[PDB]
Amino acid sequence: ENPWLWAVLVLLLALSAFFSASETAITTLYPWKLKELAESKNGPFRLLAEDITRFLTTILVGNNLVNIAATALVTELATQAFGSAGVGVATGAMTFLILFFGEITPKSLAVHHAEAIARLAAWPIYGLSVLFYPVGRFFSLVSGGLLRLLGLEPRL
Amino acid sequence: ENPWLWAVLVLLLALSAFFSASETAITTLYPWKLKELAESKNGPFRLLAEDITRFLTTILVGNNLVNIAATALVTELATQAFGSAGVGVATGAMTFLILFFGEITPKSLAVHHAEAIARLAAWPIYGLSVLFYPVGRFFSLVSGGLLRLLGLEPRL
Ligand SMILES: [Mg+2]
Ligand SMILES: [Mg+2]
Ligand SMILES: [Zn+2]
Ligand SMILES: [Zn+2]
Repeated sequence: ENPWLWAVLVLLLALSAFFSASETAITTLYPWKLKELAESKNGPFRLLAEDITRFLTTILVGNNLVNIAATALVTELATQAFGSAGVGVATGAMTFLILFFGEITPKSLAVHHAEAIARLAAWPIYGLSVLFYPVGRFFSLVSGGLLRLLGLEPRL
Repeated sequence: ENPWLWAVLVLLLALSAFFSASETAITTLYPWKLKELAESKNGPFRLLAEDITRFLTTILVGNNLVNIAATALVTELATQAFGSAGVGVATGAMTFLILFFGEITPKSLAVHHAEAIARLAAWPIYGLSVLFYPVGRFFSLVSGGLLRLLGLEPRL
């Protein structure tokens, strides 16, 4: 159990909180108060209002990525220490940690500070969007492709 | 690599889809069309409309649980086969699988079939709620407790 590897794990759960908090802060501000902060400057709120799907998508991708990442880390420690019971341990320990620290706490926190979080997250997320939004947008276009071939969605 | 252990993994990703689909189908129906299906009978729609937080909470808990669970499984195979590179492999492989099969496909699917999914999921989720909703509701009350002690939320 190296020291960095706990720090990495904490960085990751922080990132999950960052993503779940920013998701909440963006959507509670949307649309009216987002538009109102957008016509005033400056300046992240204009970027959030104008392309909001770009933002929520990156988040979905960034939130699952670091959630899965962090779980996969912890499982490697759980299984190196405890064998096949580590899967049990890690599922429990992580289900607690993503829920409480990467979801329920940040989301709770965001509704009380939507403007400051949104302002602080929009550029970092906009950066991670250079790569994540095409990935997410690709996934979805194939997803809905796969669906319509399968007749589970109106033909086109 | 046992055969059951792939089946378990698939069951889990199905469950994640079940949860992300039901989450979408419930909230796109809410509130007006949910109320309209609720005053007509019978009968899950009445249960969904009346205590909706009970439902979305179980889902949040059930979706993270099986997401983390399935990732922790796959990591154990990734690391038994590939050593410390398995964490890399599993994060990649799973981030693809939860996103595409446990999220982007089901959510896409649900908006086109909200009434049938909602009707079919409300009792199963209501069952899983006997246990998950107190857990989630506990998490949150401590969460907001922890927040107010820390002065990040209006005192009380
Ligand atoms: Mg999160
Ligand atoms: Mg899911
Ligand atoms: Zn104005
Ligand atoms: Zn009516």
